Amino acid sequence: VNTIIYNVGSTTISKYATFLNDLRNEAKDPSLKCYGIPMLPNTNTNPKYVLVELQGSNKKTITLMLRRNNLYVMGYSDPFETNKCRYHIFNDISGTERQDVETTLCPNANSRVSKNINFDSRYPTLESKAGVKSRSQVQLGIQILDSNIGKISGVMSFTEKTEAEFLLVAIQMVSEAARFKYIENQVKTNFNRAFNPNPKVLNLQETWGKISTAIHDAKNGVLPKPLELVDASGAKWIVLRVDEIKPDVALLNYVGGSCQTT
Ligand SMILES: Nc1nc(O)c2nc(CNc3ccc(C(=O)O)cc3)cnc2[nH+]1
Repeated sequence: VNTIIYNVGSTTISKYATFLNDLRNEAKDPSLKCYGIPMLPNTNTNPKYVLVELQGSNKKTITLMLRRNNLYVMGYSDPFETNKCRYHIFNDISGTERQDVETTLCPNANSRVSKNINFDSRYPTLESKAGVKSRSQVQLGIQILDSNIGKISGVMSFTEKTEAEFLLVAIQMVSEAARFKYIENQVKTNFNRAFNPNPKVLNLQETWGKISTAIHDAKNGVLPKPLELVDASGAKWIVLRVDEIKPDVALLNYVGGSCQTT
C-alpha cells in the first residue's frame, strides 16, 4: 500500500493540487475510464487501498485509509504515546476489511493500539455527531483541517463531535476533492480561509454514485435519462449530457461493465 503525504501545516494551492493529483493517480484504475474520466478500480484489483498522511502543525499527524474501489475513508490512525500507532476503524467496516484497516494503517503489530470510531461514515451520522443538521454548517478550509488534526492526533480522549468534525472536514477535502474537480477548486478559491460547502459541492458528494453510473451507461454522451443535480445557488440543475457534468468530475465510482471509453 502506498501513502500520499500532504503537509496541512504548510501549503500553497499548487501543493494541494499536486496532492489530489497524486491521490487520483494512485487511486484510479490504470485503464478503466468512461468518456475520458478515470474510473476507480474493481474491488478485486490490487492494491485495494491507499493511505493519506495528513501532516498538521505542531507535529500532529493523522493517516487516512481509503478503499480504492469507491475512495471511501475506512478509518484513520495517529501517532500515539511512545512507539504507538492508534488505528480507528469506522463501524461500517466489516469482516476482513477490519483486519485490513488495522494492519494496513499500523503495520507494526507490536506497537499498535485500537480506538474504534463508534459510528459509521454516512454524512447524516457524522452530521449528527457534529451536532449539525447539515455539514453546510461545518466550514472547510486548510487552517481548519490542521486544527481538527491537532484536536485528535495524540490526544487520548476527544469527543465524538470533535471526531466527527475532523472526519467531515477531512473526508470532503480529501476524497470528495479527489472525486470532484469542482470540490478541489472550491477549496483552492478559499485556500486561505474558512468556507461553508455550497449546495453544489454537497449535492455532488451525494450524487457521485448516480453520476458515475449515468456517465458509465451514457450513449454517445447522452445520459440514459435526465439527471437532476443542484448548482451553487441551490437551484435545480438538470444534466442531459456527459459534457455538462464532466468538468466537475475527476474520478468515477467503479461501475461494472464496458462503456464508451472516450
Ligand atoms: N470519503 C468518504 N469516506 C466515507 O467513509 C464515506 N461514506 C459515505 C456514505 N454515506 C453518505 C451519507 C450521506 C450522503 C449525503 O447526504 O449526500 C452521502 C453519502 C459517503 N462518502 C464517503 N466519503
